[PDB]
Amino acid sequence: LEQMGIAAKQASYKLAQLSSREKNRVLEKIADELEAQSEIILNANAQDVADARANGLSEAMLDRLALTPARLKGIADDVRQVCNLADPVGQVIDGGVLDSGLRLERRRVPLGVIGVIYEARPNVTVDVASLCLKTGNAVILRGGKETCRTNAATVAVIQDALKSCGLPAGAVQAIDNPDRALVSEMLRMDKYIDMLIPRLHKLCREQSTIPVITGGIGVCHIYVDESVEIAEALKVIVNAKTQRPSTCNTVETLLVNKNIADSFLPALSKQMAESGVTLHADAAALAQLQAGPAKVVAVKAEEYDDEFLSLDLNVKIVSDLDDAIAHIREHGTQHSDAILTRDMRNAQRFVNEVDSSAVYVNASTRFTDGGQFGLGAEVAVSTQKLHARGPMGLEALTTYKWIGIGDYTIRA
Amino acid sequence: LEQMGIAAKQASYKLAQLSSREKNRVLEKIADELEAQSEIILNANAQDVADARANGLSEAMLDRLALTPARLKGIADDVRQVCNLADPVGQVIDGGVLDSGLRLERRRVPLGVIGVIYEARPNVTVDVASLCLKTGNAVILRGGKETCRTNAATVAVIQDALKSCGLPAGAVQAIDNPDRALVSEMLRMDKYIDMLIPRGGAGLHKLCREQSTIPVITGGIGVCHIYVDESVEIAEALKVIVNAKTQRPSTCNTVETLLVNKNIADSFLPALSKQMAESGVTLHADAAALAQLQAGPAKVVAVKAEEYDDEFLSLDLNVKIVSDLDDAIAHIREHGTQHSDAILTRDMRNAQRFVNEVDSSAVYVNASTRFTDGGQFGLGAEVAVSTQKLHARGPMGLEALTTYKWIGIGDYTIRA
Ligand SMILES: NC(=O)c1ccc[n+]([C@@H]2O[C@H](COP(=O)([O-])OP(=O)(O)OC[C@H]3O[C@@H](n4cnc5c(N)ncnc54)[C@H](OP(=O)(O)O)[C@@H]3O)[C@@H](O)[C@H]2O)c1
Repeated sequence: LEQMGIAAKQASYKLAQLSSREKNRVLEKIADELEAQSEIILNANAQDVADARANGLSEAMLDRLALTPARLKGIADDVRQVCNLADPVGQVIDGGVLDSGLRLERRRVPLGVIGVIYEARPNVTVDVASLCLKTGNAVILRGGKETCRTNAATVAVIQDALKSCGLPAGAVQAIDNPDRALVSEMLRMDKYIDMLIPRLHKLCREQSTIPVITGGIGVCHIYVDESVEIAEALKVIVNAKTQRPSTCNTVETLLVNKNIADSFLPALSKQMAESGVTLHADAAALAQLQAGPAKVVAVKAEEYDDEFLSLDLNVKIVSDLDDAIAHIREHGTQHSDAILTRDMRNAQRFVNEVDSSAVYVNASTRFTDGGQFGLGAEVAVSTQKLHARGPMGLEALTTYKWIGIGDYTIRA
Repeated sequence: LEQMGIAAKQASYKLAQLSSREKNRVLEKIADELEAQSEIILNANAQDVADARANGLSEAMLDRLALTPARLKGIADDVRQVCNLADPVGQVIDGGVLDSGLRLERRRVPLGVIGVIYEARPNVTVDVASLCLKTGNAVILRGGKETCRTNAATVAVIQDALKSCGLPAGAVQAIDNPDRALVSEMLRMDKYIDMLIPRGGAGLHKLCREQSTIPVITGGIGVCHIYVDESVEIAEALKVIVNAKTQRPSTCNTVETLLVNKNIADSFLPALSKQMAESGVTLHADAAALAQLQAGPAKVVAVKAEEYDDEFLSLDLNVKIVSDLDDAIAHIREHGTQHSDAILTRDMRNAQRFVNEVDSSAVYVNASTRFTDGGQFGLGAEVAVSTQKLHARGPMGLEALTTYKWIGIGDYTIRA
């Protein structure tokens, strides 16, 4: 795989000097060619879907790994959308004249070669390819074993487009082979790859030597204060849970203040049965919600630290804001945390004392997305504290360097 | 070390919840105490320098270890200047209003617990402690073998100041034992320290990166190349080179390879040989420049292959003749450590191309490579020079020790 890495390095060197207009024309060209050769992609997708169905995968997984012609049309659409974004490469961050007559400035530059790992997601292939092409970063894709044929066809089409536009063919590469030893090798190219996006986390945590920007699992907690409007809080909770539960930013643990719980829990159950989410409630929550129409069961200790990714929820009663903060600190994964309240001091304390990647006040937790934050598109959501945090846009894939201009200046 | 880490975390929470006035008070008291207790620090440093010289320490190494009253006043002034800096905690990076009506913004926050493993140097401890206190982080320091008594005195003074100010005693901690097993255990303890800063040579960096479970901002070694173009002033280039090399050769931002164009090599090489002979710099010249530098007064010797990829840390320089700007760029890319690179030229196009095509942490045009320092770059003080690409790069100031957090405010806003 050394040859592939050296090809990616050369491609990054060539791409770092490109112009914004050339990148936009390239993006439009690849979108056009993807639209043109839709039938070839669809045939491979149908074959892969038939193979997966023969393997016994569920209907939901089969739909997820499938691709309709409408889906590829949408892929062309968001590629064209990223074509219209603002290029952050070369932009000046800050600068000034020093005391010794030296003019300093900081300039944004491409991060180099980016290796991303995913599984059973066909659209993310084209999405990450376009996003790295816009920034001028050579990308190495880890296509899933399930959809190897579709990913191979897509990367072949993109490479054909790049050759048509004259760009080096090594800008975008993919490893179709599903061998785990190759995965370890990719996890152990420090000198070549400069940054890794794992979209599984434990494996790279143990083995990786390249700096890793993790995505991580997300258990988002919502705290309900004693003074709040019942109907609006219920609507916010329903939007946070009912709409697309499979997303990693959905709420999982709901914290209800002790004082308001007596009134909140009955209406919560009344709306909850209509929404139809199972309530893994605590002991006191069980006692209060037993009369409720919504189905409710006891909660186990390990359920608080794991995301259901389904129509399930956890109900816990806390004494006050300090108890909720302690619980969030102990069990939270630092992904998203929101508070519904009508007190200014409580909101200020919650904002100051919580160290999540995104804190909301009287808002849903479903806004932790690249599109909602106005970043155009995102590659992943980072829960670490280094480099980018939260949704990662274009500027998250660029580093900076210092440039100093003088006239034979010497330090004194 | 588990109790050390838990104390660090407990102190870090309160430090992140503190205000700017208290941190400024702590820093001012630290500076005043350091000025008051100069005699003990000076005596300890003198004893340590004498002991190290008794073990045949290098002159540059001794100079790095040596601390004068002027240097103590300088570190006190640096502490005060850091105290005068604006607090980067709570500052807003950007914000706006979304379509859905969600007022969004980004705010700076402390990183948490910071571990640092530095070389044998007395001032780096004070600067690291001051920066971590100003930023609201808790710091665990592991010093070198030589700086034992000076580091003990400095950490005692800092802890006394923290106790006097009423801040939690776990904010700043240091490990006295020079055993490397403790270093390995610090490396393996992840859930407690949030970021590790190693300062040293290749061996330490390799050791941590082999057994690291924490994010690491490598200090890295410095091989700084200076490229001389065809059209350039000989005297000014010689002065810049002399300033880059002669002044403090023990640093990590000192030029180690001199790239000379063929066209200018006819005239630049002789005069250079005269200049370095004044400074006693030994010239490790390539085969092409060996004939030209043979008649020069300065001592000249052939250069081995591995010399291009290692730091001399002495009064030595590598002289190589390159064909053009592209050859120099290729050589810098192949053998450079991405620390600092400078070009001396009188052509605009060459300077622009060199700035564009060189992906180093610092690029200079008609300037020395000795400017790659936290103080010179306008920052109050530096914790380390980062040669990596993730998070901070180049000198690391106050903003390099902070992360950010998104905050959104709305009136029960719902995503559609
Ligand atoms: N990048 C920067 O910002 C920066 C700044 C200053 C200096 N430097 C670099 O500093 C280097 C010279 O430093 P130095 O003279 O102190 O020598 P060094 O060998 O680079 O120092 C290594 C440091 O780590 C410790 N160490 C060494 N081997 C270790 C091991 N196997 N496991 C754990 N710890 C280990 C050393 O103390 P023990 O030997 O007692 O373990 C010392 O504190 C230069 O190459 C220069 O580039 C870089």
